Amino acid sequence: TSQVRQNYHQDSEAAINRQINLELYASYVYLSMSYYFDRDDVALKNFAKYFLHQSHEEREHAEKLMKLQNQRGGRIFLQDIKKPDCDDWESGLNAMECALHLEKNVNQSLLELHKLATDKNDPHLCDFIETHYLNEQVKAIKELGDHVTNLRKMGAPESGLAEYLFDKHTLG
Amino acid sequence: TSQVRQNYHQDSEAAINRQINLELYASYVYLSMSYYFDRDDVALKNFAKYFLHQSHEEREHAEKLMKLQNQRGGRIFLQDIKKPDCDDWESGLNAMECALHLEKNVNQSLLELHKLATDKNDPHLCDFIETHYLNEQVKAIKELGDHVTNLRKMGAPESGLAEYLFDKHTLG
Amino acid sequence: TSQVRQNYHQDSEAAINRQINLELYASYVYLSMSYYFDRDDVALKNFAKYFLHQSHEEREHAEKLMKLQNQRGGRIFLQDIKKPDCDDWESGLNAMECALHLEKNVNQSLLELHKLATDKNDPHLCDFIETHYLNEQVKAIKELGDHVTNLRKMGAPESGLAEYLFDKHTLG
Amino acid sequence: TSQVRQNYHQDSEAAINRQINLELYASYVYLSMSYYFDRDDVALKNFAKYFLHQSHEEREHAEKLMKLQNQRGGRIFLQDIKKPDCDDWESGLNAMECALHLEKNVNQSLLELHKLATDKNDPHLCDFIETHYLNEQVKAIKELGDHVTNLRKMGAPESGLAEYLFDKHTLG
Ligand SMILES: [Cl-]
Ligand SMILES: [Cl-]
Ligand SMILES: [Cl-]
Ligand SMILES: [Cl-]
Ligand SMILES: [Cl-]
Ligand SMILES: [Cl-]
Ligand SMILES: [Cl-]
Ligand SMILES: [Cl-]
Ligand SMILES: [Cl-]
Ligand SMILES: [Cl-]
Ligand SMILES: [Cl-]
Ligand SMILES: [Cl-]
Ligand SMILES: [Cl-]
Ligand SMILES: [Cl-]
Ligand SMILES: [Cl-]
Ligand SMILES: [Cl-]
Ligand SMILES: [Cl-]
Ligand SMILES: [Cl-]
Ligand SMILES: [Cl-]
Ligand SMILES: [Cl-]
Ligand SMILES: [Cl-]
Ligand SMILES: [Cl-]
Ligand SMILES: [Cl-]
Ligand SMILES: [Cl-]
Ligand SMILES: [Cl-]
Ligand SMILES: [Cl-]
Ligand SMILES: [Cl-]
Ligand SMILES: [Cl-]
Ligand SMILES: [Cl-]
Ligand SMILES: [Fe+2]
Ligand SMILES: [Fe+2]
Ligand SMILES: [Fe+2]
Ligand SMILES: [Fe+2]
Ligand SMILES: [Fe+2]
Ligand SMILES: [Fe+2]
Ligand SMILES: [Fe+2]
Ligand SMILES: [Fe+2]
Ligand SMILES: [Fe+2]
Ligand SMILES: [Fe+2]
Ligand SMILES: [Fe+2]
Ligand SMILES: [Fe+2]
Ligand SMILES: [Fe+2]
Ligand SMILES: [Fe+2]
Ligand SMILES: [Fe+2]
Ligand SMILES: [Fe+2]
Ligand SMILES: [Mg+2]
Ligand SMILES: [Mg+2]
Ligand SMILES: [Mg+2]
Ligand SMILES: [Mg+2]
Ligand SMILES: [Mg+2]
Ligand SMILES: [Mg+2]
Ligand SMILES: [Mg+2]
Ligand SMILES: [Mg+2]
Ligand SMILES: [Mg+2]
Ligand SMILES: [Mg+2]
Ligand SMILES: [Mg+2]
Ligand SMILES: [Mg+2]
Ligand SMILES: [Mg+2]
Ligand SMILES: [Mg+2]
Repeated sequence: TSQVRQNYHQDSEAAINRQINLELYASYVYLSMSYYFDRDDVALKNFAKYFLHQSHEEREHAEKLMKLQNQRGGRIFLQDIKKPDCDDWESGLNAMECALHLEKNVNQSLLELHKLATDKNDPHLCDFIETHYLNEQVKAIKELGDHVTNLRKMGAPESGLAEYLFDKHTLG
Repeated sequence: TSQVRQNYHQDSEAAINRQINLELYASYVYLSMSYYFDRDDVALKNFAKYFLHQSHEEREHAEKLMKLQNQRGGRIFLQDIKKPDCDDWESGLNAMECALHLEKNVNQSLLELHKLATDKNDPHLCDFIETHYLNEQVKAIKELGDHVTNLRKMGAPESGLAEYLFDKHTLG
Repeated sequence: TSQVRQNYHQDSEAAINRQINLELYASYVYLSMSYYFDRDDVALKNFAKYFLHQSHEEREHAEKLMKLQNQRGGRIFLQDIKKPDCDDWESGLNAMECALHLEKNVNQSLLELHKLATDKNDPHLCDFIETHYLNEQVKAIKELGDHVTNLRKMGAPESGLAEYLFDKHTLG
Repeated sequence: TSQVRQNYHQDSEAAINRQINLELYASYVYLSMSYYFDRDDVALKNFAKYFLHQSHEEREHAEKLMKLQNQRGGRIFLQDIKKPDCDDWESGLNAMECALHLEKNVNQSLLELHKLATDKNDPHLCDFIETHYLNEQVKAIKELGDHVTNLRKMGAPESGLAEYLFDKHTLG
C-alpha cells in the first residue's frame, strides 16, 4: 500500500484510470476535427483554431487526473487511445454536433464517477470532480449548444456563406 | 406634514409612486427579455447584453424617482411588480417591438405626470421630468425604432442570419 | 427537450424558478429599506447606502440563477415580485432585524434547494449552491447579527445618538 | 428701450430686482450665523464653516440674477440689505431651523417669480429659474431638514455633546 493512500477505494482508482483514457480520447477527437477544417477543400481557419484549443484543453484535463491518481496513492494504468469515429467531419455544423455529443458523453462519465465517489464516502474526490470538471462540462455543453443553434439559424450546413460568416464573427 | 414639503400636491405625490412602479416593471420586462436571448436555443449574446443594460437603466430611473419623492417630502408607497406579459419573446425583432411599445407606454405616463405637474403649478416637478425623463424617452424610442427598421429590412424574424448579423454589427 | 439538458430534474428546474423570485423579492425589500433612511425625518445616509448596496447584490444573485437555469437547459418562468411587508421600517435597529430575518429565510430556501438537488443526485447543482450561495448567506447572517448586537448594546432604537454614531462609525 | 430687450416684461424686471435683494439678505443671515459659531462661548468651528460657505453661495445667487437683469436689458435697482432677525442664534439646532425657514422663504419667492414669468409668457426666464434656482432650493431644503432631524434625534439643543459630535461627524 502507498504510504499516502487514505480513504481511496480500489474502484475509484480504476474509475479514474478509465476517465484518463476518455479525456485523452476527447483530445484526439478534437485534434482530428481541427485539421479537417485546415483542409484546402474546407478552409475554415477559426473552426480549426477553436477545435485545436479544445484538443489541448482535453490533454490538460487528462494530466490533472493523472496528478490526482498520484496525489491519492493510486497507480496510473494507461490503455490505447482509440481513433475518432470519423475521418471526414462533413461541415462546421456537423463537427459542432459531434463535439456536443462528445462533451455530454464525458459529462455522463464524470457523473458516474461522482456517484461512485459518493457511494464510497470519498468527499475529497467528490470535491475534486465538482471543482475541476462538472461546471467546466456544463459551460462547454452550453457553448456548443449555442454554436449549433446559431449555425442552424444561419442556414448551415447547406449555406457555405453561413459557415464562413460564423467562422469570422463567432470563432474569430 | 414633512418639514421640507412645499408646493407639492398630494396628487403629484401619488402619481410619482405610480411612476416608480412602472419603472420597476420596465426593469423586469427587460430582465426577462435579456435571459430569453441567453437560452441555448436562441443564443444571441448581444441582444442579451443590450436588454440587460436596459434593465439596469430602468432600475436607475426608479431610484431617481424615489429620491425625488423624499426630496419633496412625499412618502414612498411600493406595490407588487407585475411579471412581464410574455415568457417567450419569439425573436430579436419581436423583443425590439415589445420594447418600443413599452417605452412609448412609459413616455405616455411621463407626459400625463407632466400635465398634472403643470395643472398643479409645480415648476420644480415639471423641470425634473423634462431634464431627467422626457428626452431620455425620445432617444430610447428613436433607437428602438431604428433597430426595428433595420431588422425588418434585413429579413427578420424569418432570417436567422439577419438576427445573427444584427447582433454582431449593431449590438456588438 | 433542450439539447444541453443532462441530469437536471424538472423539480430542480421549478425550484430554481422559485429561488429567482425570492432573490428578486429580497432585492425589493432592501430597496424599500434604503429609501426609508433617505427620508428627511430619518436621515441616516449610510444606512441608506448599505441597504441600497444589498439591494443591488440581491439582483446579482437572481441574475446568476437565471444564467444557471439556461446553462442547464431549464426554462425561466417569472412571477410577480411581491411588495415588502412594511412601508415604514421604524428605526435602524428594526431594519437590521428585518434584514436578518430575510437572510435567514433566503438561507432556509437555499438549504431546501440543496436537499432537493441531493435527493435528485445532481452534484453540479449542489456545487453551484454551495459555491455561490451558502457561504454568502452565512457571512450575511453573521454581519447582520453583529450589527443588531452593536445597535442594541449602544441603546437603539430609543437612542437616536446610538443610530447616528453607528451610521458614522460602522456603516460609514 | 435697451437694444437687447425682447419679451421681458417690466413686472418681471421689478421682480428680479426684489429677488436680488432677497439673495443678498440670505447671504447676510448666513454670515451672521457663521460668526455666532466662532464665538468663544459657542465654539463650533464646522457650524461656522458650513454657514460661511452658505453665505458665499448666496452672494453667487445674487450675482447671477444681476447678470440676468443685464442679459435681458433690464436695469438693476438696489435697496438696503436688512440686518438678520437675530443677533444670538441660541444653538446649532436653532440656527439650522432658521436656515430651513429662510430657504423655504427664498423658494416661495422663486415660485412666485416663476408664476409671473409664466403669466407673462417668458420661457427664457422660466428656464433660467428652473435651471439655476429651483432644484438648488429643493436640495438645500432637504439637506437642512436632514440636519435638523439628526440634531433633534441626537438630543440637541440641550445636549452640548450632540452638537459637538454633529459638528465633527456631519459638518466636518
Ligand atoms: Cl485507502
Ligand atoms: Cl479498496
Ligand atoms: Cl480505459
Ligand atoms: Cl489497451
Ligand atoms: Cl462523502
Ligand atoms: Cl455558460
Ligand atoms: Cl459559470
Ligand atoms: Cl458580415
Ligand atoms: Cl405642499
Ligand atoms: Cl395637496
Ligand atoms: Cl402603482
Ligand atoms: Cl400591490
Ligand atoms: Cl408651473
Ligand atoms: Cl436620438
Ligand atoms: Cl438628443
Ligand atoms: Cl435531464
Ligand atoms: Cl425530470
Ligand atoms: Cl415563484
Ligand atoms: Cl405571478
Ligand atoms: Cl449527488
Ligand atoms: Cl463572516
Ligand atoms: Cl468566510
Ligand atoms: Cl420687451
Ligand atoms: Cl412691459
Ligand atoms: Cl427690494
Ligand atoms: Cl432701500
Ligand atoms: Cl411661456
Ligand atoms: Cl437632495
Ligand atoms: Cl438632485
Ligand atoms: Fe472541452
Ligand atoms: Fe481555454
Ligand atoms: Fe475533458
Ligand atoms: Fe470536453
Ligand atoms: Fe430604456
Ligand atoms: Fe446606459
Ligand atoms: Fe424608464
Ligand atoms: Fe425605458
Ligand atoms: Fe445580502
Ligand atoms: Fe458587495
Ligand atoms: Fe440573495
Ligand atoms: Fe441576501
Ligand atoms: Fe443655500
Ligand atoms: Fe457650495
Ligand atoms: Fe439663494
Ligand atoms: Fe439659499
Ligand atoms: Mg473508456
Ligand atoms: Mg478500432
Ligand atoms: Mg467551481
Ligand atoms: Mg401602474
Ligand atoms: Mg398576474
Ligand atoms: Mg429645463
Ligand atoms: Mg436635457
Ligand atoms: Mg416564493
Ligand atoms: Mg399583496
Ligand atoms: Mg466557497
Ligand atoms: Mg424683499
Ligand atoms: Mg430695521
Ligand atoms: Mg416649462
Ligand atoms: Mg437642472
